[PDB]
Amino acid sequence: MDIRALYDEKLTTPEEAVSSIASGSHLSMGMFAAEPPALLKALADRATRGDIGDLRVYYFETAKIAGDTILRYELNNRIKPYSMFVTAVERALIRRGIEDGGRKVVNYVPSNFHQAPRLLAEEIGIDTFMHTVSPMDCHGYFSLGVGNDYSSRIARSARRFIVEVNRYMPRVQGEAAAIHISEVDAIVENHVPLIEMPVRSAIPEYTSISHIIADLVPDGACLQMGVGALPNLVCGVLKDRNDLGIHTAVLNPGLVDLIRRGVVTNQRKTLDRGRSVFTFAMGQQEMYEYLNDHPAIFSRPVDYVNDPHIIAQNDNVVSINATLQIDLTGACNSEHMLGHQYSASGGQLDFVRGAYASKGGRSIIATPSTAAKGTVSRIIPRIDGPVTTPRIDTHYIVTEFGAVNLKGLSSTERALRIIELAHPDFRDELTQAAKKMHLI
Repeated sequence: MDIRALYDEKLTTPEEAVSSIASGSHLSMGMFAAEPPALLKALADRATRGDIGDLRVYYFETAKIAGDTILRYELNNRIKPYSMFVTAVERALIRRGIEDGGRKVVNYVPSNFHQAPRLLAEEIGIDTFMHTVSPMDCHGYFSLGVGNDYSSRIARSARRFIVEVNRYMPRVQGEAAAIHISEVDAIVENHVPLIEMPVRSAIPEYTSISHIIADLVPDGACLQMGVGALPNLVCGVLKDRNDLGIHTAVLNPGLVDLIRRGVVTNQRKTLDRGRSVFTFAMGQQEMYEYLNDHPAIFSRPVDYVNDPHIIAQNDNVVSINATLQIDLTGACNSEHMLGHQYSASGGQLDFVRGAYASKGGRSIIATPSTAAKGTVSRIIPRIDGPVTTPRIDTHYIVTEFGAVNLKGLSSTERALRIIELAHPDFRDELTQAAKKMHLI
């Protein structure tokens, strides 16, 4: 209740804030832009000085912030990445480890993103949680801002919660998004712009793909857009729609643009009517600023947002996810690393399932048909190893050559229709392959 007093008792330096974290304990942090740079630098420094060891860090959605501090290769003997999702940061670490005498340096923790809250709080257990927050308001509350995800839960279930106040972090309304100072163990202040997702140049194939996808988006569709450039870039084509809704895991600039234009009203949703629901946000500064105190944008935790049963309660859900490869059985693969699968923990399958279960819903998985200047086919005979989207779950697939609904189709019907979405240069090859596999 004496908010000023509490703030001044809890306010400290980043070095002091991280100084009592035990060795051999479990730490977690916010996703992406919520990773707190001052705390993480101080924690890394602690490891550099030899003053902490066996620290397991459990996390999703890596940013350069962690990549350049606690996840630096030279510290991996002291701060151990227990990555629950593998990004370019971890790929670089993994590759460097193999080159360095066949060393394992990333400890992948297989999981479902939608189960991350209970997994982190219960099976794993988190001793310290750290997250960037918006400044304290006059009622004593901080906001998790661009985060909700697992963070709203672990901020409370962790034995210690340390915040990094940043005036660049928007004050976001949402379920369990606000945290009272009495629930915070320590505070540091570090006012710096949030890290930005790099803006990506649109490749030509996205034009056709965006137009095919647009025609599959019905009146009053309830949108989810997966991570990546393509789902972001498809929003531009929806500029002339009306009464769309949002219920998405990641909130991106494309979706916020539709909000700003008044295309998104959320008035046809069954749940959260009148507000755009998301579980974490990635974008650029103008998007981040726009979230501040927005009364029609409402974050919710991932065990709600990515629950296929919840997703399905809204009619006409459209889920738009990107993938890297599609094989002739209709299985899809979003994982960059060869002969490994770390991207099934990303939550896209929750929306593949939820969108199909939605009345009038559609799940779309889209990719350009080729890579490497047309020399490599993204439509392939057979994904090598575990897939991201099982062939039994795939609904629509899209390339720049059109769309196919796979549900109910035989192996033969799938193979023949999928081949016609491949680039012309590969169709004969794929057809021969289908026969060898005895799909046709």
